[PDB]
Amino acid sequence: QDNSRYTHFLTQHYDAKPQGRDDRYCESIMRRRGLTSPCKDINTFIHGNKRSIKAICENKNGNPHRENLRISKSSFQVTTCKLHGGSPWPPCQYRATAGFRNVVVACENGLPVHLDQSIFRRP
Repeated sequence: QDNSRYTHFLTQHYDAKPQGRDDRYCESIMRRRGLTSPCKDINTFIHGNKRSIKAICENKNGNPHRENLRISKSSFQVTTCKLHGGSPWPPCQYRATAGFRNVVVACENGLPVHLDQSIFRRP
């Protein structure tokens, strides 16, 4: 809330660079950040520059996309960890599907406060 809304989104999403781009990394980070209780079905850990993340809401390094969504021009490394556990409750087996592509971070107030997992629905 109020500047920390963005980096609540970046607690969950922004993990500046992983251990590796694999399922042991994504089970580890989902455990430690704790979207593991209950298991989040799909969540992308974004990796890159934090300066780049904020600058997606700038018009220089991110285009406006309809109604306040901001599609990036500086594609980020994005490990889209999808749950292939089966259990909704912990433990959660996360299979990492690593890709590198542009995020649609939804921006309020000059801060990307959110990010659609609409792109990252089926990685």
